[PDB]
Amino acid sequence: HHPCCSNPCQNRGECMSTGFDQYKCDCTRTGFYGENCTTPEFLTRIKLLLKPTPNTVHYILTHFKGVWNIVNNIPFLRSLIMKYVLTSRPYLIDSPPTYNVHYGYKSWEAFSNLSYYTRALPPVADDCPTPMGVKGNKELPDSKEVLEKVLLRREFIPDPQGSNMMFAFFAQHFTHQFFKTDHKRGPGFTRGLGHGVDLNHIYGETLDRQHKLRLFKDGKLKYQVIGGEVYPPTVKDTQVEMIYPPHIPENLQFAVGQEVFGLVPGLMMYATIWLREHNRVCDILKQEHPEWGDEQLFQTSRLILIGETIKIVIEDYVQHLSGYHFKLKFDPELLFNQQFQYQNRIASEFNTLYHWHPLLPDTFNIEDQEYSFKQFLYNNSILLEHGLTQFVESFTRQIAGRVAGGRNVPIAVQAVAKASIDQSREMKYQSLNEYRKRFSLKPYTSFEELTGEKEMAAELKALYSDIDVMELYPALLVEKPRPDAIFGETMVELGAPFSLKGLMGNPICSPQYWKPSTFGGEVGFKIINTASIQSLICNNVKGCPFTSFNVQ
Amino acid sequence: HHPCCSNPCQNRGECMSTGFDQYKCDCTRTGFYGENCTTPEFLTRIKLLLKPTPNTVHYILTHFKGVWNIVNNIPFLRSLIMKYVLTSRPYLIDSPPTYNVHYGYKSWEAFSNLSYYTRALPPVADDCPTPMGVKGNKELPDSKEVLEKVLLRREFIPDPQGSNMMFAFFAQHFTHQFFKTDHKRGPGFTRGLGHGVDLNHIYGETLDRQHKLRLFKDGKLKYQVIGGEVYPPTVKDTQVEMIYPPHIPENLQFAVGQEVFGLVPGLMMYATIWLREHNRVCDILKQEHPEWGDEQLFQTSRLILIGETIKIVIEDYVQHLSGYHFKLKFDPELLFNQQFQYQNRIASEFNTLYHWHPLLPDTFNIEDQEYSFKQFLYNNSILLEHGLTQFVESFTRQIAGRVAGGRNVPIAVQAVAKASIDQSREMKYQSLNEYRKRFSLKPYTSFEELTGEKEMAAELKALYSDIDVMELYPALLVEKPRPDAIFGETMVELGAPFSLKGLMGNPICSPQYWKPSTFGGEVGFKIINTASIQSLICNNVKGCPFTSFNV
Ligand code: COH
Ligand code: COH
Ligand SMILES: *[C@@H]1O[C@H](CO)[C@@H](O[C@@H]2O[C@H](CO)[C@@H](O)[C@H](O)[C@H]2NC(C)=O)[C@H](O)[C@H]1NC(C)=O
Ligand SMILES: *[C@@H]1O[C@H](CO)[C@@H](O[C@@H]2O[C@H](CO)[C@@H](O)[C@H](O)[C@H]2NC(C)=O)[C@H](O)[C@H]1NC(C)=O
Ligand SMILES: Cc1ccc(-c2cc(C(F)(F)F)nn2-c2ccc(S(N)(=O)=O)cc2)cc1
Ligand SMILES: Cc1ccc(-c2cc(C(F)(F)F)nn2-c2ccc(S(N)(=O)=O)cc2)cc1
Ligand SMILES: CCCCCCCCO[C@@H]1O[C@H](CO)[C@@H](O)[C@H](O)[C@H]1O
Ligand SMILES: *[C@@H]1O[C@H](CO)[C@@H](O)[C@H](O)[C@H]1NC(C)=O
Ligand SMILES: *[C@@H]1O[C@H](CO)[C@@H](O)[C@H](O)[C@H]1NC(C)=O
Ligand SMILES: *[C@@H]1O[C@H](CO)[C@@H](O)[C@H](O)[C@H]1NC(C)=O
Ligand SMILES: *[C@@H]1O[C@H](CO)[C@@H](O)[C@H](O)[C@H]1NC(C)=O
Repeated sequence: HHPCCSNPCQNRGECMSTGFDQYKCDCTRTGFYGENCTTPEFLTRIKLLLKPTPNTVHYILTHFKGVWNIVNNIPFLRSLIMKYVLTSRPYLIDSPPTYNVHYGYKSWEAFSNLSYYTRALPPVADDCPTPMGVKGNKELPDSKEVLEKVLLRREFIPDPQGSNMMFAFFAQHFTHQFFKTDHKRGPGFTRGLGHGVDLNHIYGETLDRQHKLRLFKDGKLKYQVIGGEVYPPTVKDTQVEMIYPPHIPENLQFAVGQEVFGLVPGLMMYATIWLREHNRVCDILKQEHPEWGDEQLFQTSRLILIGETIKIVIEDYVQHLSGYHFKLKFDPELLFNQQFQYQNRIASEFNTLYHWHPLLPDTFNIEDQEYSFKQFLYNNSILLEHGLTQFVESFTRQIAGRVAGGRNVPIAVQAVAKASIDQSREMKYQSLNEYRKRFSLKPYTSFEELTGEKEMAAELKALYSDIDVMELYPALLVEKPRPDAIFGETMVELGAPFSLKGLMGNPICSPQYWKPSTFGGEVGFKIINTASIQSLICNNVKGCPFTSFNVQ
Repeated sequence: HHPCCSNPCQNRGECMSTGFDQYKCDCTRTGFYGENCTTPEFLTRIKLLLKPTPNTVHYILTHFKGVWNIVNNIPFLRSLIMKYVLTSRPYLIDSPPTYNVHYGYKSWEAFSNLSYYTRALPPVADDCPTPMGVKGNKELPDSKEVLEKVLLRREFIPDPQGSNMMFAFFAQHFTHQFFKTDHKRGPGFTRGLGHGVDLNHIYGETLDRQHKLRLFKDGKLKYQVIGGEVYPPTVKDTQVEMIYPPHIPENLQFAVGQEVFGLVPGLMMYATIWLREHNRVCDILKQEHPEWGDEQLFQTSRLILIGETIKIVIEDYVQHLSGYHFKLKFDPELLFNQQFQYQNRIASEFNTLYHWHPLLPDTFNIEDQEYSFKQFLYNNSILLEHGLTQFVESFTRQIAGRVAGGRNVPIAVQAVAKASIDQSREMKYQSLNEYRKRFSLKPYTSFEELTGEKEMAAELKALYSDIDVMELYPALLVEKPRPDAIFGETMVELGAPFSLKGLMGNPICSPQYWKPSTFGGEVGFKIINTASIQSLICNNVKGCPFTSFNV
């Protein structure tokens, strides 16, 4: 079989077959050498001893609040610290991208073809003896068995950081613009050829879909008015293909950028908020530029809302996740004197780790009601009956589930959580400890080190035998959470660079784009640099209800 | 009308309307400020003082040959100068790209839609009173008159640098992988969504076309053997769509990556050569990796040829073009410690300046024959009759025409030259002087300064009335050439950044790609780093004839 099946090359060294049963490791710019790239250079040997562990870094960022209070209020220091945050993890991500599900080696097909999700690690070769390479049994444990033993939820576990439903639905809405998996081809393929924050879930992936959603007046998007309230247009009026069960009323079949946003009222909530924000920005720009035509009012507004989305995600969404005392800042200027590629390619592993099913509650508490999944699905009437204001007020108060720690996936979505395990095996992912080493983390030496607990670790060991063949996705959900946090180490050290890559890698963050003229002048620019999840809701939802990503 | 038709903002400042009759300049990171971004800051005054003119920089690289011969033999020193060359033009090209033919302002459509050629300068607004903005008459002079008076060829004017027909066809074959105008949409649209050196003119633009060209054994491409010589396969054999006149027999319809390479035997030459080179690399890779399957042999071979092409283009093609005594070097490691975007977007203006019609001869001299244009087109039988070796031997000694200097466009392609002017106007190009200011050059004050003579300059002033409304393309052909050189100043200062970005911006030049393992080991890596126009011909053409881009 393939001589690289055992994954011998360490420290980002690249493995290559030299014969039928011999290999060679490419230690180019790894900082190491030797047959397996395990012998470090002198300078490398220094960089290792002086490198702080991720847990050491996390402690500092979550403690000494009196010190960060000083820093956060010194713009020079804040920008300086943030400059480090954004330049810290420096080569963890291949850009331009490399492998994908069909190529364990670099090729032009893998680079050019935008339909593929890219891969941080190459897949396991087909003719490898065991699923994870050479270690482990001839077969991985039954996925259902793994699901029910350590993943499925017994009793609802709240998020100790206090994440609410405003957060959970934002995460689903925001990420499903670049996590558009194309099941017609397979789990390794995507429909989001933009590979990042292009707001295609609001405007549409194709130009043909966009023009059906547009009004072609003042740059706005088509809309309807129900009970004096602005809601998205219908499938019938725009002739936009959406995903709805046949038994859904015509006027409740809303049409938006993403075909699947009719699935959940919480998504339609955000789909409605952003539609209003777009038309709001149109109004502001038309006031500033009465000379502009419809097309320019539209395009400029889209770039503005893109900036808003990136602004909010960093300084609200990621800030809440981090739990840091340090105030994250969105300022593209901090990369202009740095080496950074203004491009991005969505990793399949970035998709996989973002399956935060445990975030979901058992019921959805709106006003005085508590709907179940069977009731909540495709019930756009709920959104209408209650209104956006009561949606915001209710979802700001309702707590969300904990992602890590194990056993918190709702039974309602068991078929989805299991599908994540199966498709991870279809795309032939490498093991948990292989992705830890890939992102400069110490491999787990025991299942009890992974979960920090004896019970699930016992069950996991009986299922997998070896810790070195533990799978990625279930490990992320059963991993020992950081102190009073929502994630474990692996979720963060892998997730942080992937997230910040698609955010800062956007063209509007480039020097030639990051100008007032790009966004219609100082007015449009100001909309972005002052945007927040609070202001978003305050400007578009009636009554301006208080909101946040935390229940407090 | 649009408040920015007059092009008020200077020094890379961006113009924005703030009403029906007013505008506003964005002077961000220009080094200037004021209403029109024209008042220089202090550090700029320092840098504008120290800045040497391109005319004198070109002088240095073309003189003191004895000293360059020394520098060319000091690795550390060759390397360091080539690094400067790659970085001497830090912010000339927008990357990620900005405007196109439909968007004179930044937008997500202009950025994401890869069907567009990008634009170095935004188009003139639709409601502008004069074709160039506010200057000049209501209409530009008839393109036919501009064509006949100062563009068409009387006496054939040969290239002083000694460019041969190997050069002329290489330039045509090489650039037509990223110059594929989608004429079903317009001149501002491209069919090459790769926007760079992807060698799709060999392997095909889409995956389907590629699989119809591949043999699926040993990673090789389909081929036929005619008289012991290897040639591309037929359209019948591959079902690959090719552009041929109806009177071309089924056996002479060669199928290659590019759909239009069949029309010119000079292109079908390199198409055959590069197809041979591909299968040669597969042979080598197969005995380096007898364990490898077909798919990896192909994909790895495509990367090496991409590397070869960039290697050959820089150190042979661009080298001969420049005329510099300094020996250029293809070394991606020179950009690792520098701010560089490993991405590219083909500019429309890059396409326009590359319309080197004057490079063409009056006849195509092969062995004992002098073929006219009418005889040469679609005549792949010429290729079979003489052979590759006679083709290389003959095209090596046949000289090419001078691009700049005026009056050198062959009569046989006058319609094409007229189309370059018509379409530039169709795409609403800005004037010559605007594109000069865009590239840190000084605007021409008179037509005599532009041409360096009196006769043609008098002709153009009768046509255009103002030097500030002189079009970009016809100027490139009549511009005063550098001393015994093929190009004028504008052709160089525009084309040099565009060419260097398209080559180095290739993902294989990125640090994670520039590894021996990417190309199948040290053997395949050396194939890239030792590639040349002579080795390409020697390894693939029978007899290994001597060739270059000169003599
Ligand atoms: C990040 C938060 C999040 C939440 C709250 C959430 C909540 C819910 C939810 C609530 C009622 C339902 C019915 C589903 C059900 C699904 N989810 Co999510 N999912 C989430 C993250 C994801 C991600 C990431 C994907 C993969 C995107 C893709 O492939 O299209 C996904 C995909 C899916 C799919 C596509 C099938 C597949 O093979 O991927 C279904 C069905 N889902 N999920
Ligand atoms: C650089 C060398 C070169 C050579 C030797 C050459 C030789 C020849 C030749 C016979 C040998 C003929 C019949 C033509 C004729 C044409 N050329 Co050129 N061309 C050249 C440079 C170019 C370039 C560059 C383009 C742009 C291709 C595009 O935009 O699709 C081009 C485009 C064309 C087109 C497309 C239509 C148009 O541009 O309006 C035609 C027709 N032509 N050319
Ligand atoms: C890139 O832009 C072109 C031109 O704007 C788009 O082509 C148009 O597509 C619409 C339908 O989507 C047709 O009705 C038009 O006739 C097309 N115009 C031309 C000139 O062909 C193209 O779809 C865009 N590409 C993407 C990926 O959105
Ligand atoms: C990207 O890759 C996919 C899969 O490798 C290509 O889709 C295949 O296309 C061929 C011919 O076009 C079909 O015969 C296959 O059935 C397709 N496979 C799948 C899974 O869809 C796709 O064409 C590639 N993209 C581009 C632009 O070439
Ligand atoms: C999917 C994902 C994963 C991590 C991040 C991220 C990014 C950052 C920052 F600051 F670097 F931008 N922190 N940060 C983060 C840090 C700590 C936690 S915690 N308290 O659960 O362990 C959670 C998130 C974002 C998205
Ligand atoms: C279309 C085009 C234009 C310029 C170049 C180019 C690039 C370079 C280099 F080396 F800097 F990269 N020089 N160089 C160049 C420089 C001078 C001349 S010359 N003797 O006609 O005036 C000719 C070419 C290449 C292609
Ligand atoms: C909660 C709905 C799914 C339950 C499936 C149970 C499958 C066996 O799961 C068992 O459940 C017990 C209690 O949680 C644990 O003590 C055991 O460790 C575990 O193996
Ligand atoms: C390299 O790894 C292999 C495992 O495949 C091991 O047998 C060998 O001893 C290692 N060699 C070195 C020098 O570490
Ligand atoms: C939600 O759907 C259920 C049945 O599908 C229905 O009884 C209920 O009225 C709906 N919610 C609202 C607010 O109408
Ligand atoms: C700017 O240019 C305009 C012409 O477009 C001119 O009228 C104006 O006086 C200029 N202003 C300055 C400060 O140079
Ligand atoms: C070229 O074509 C002409 C007809 O257009 C034909 O007579 C001639 O034989 C061809 N050249 C060769 C070498 O066959």
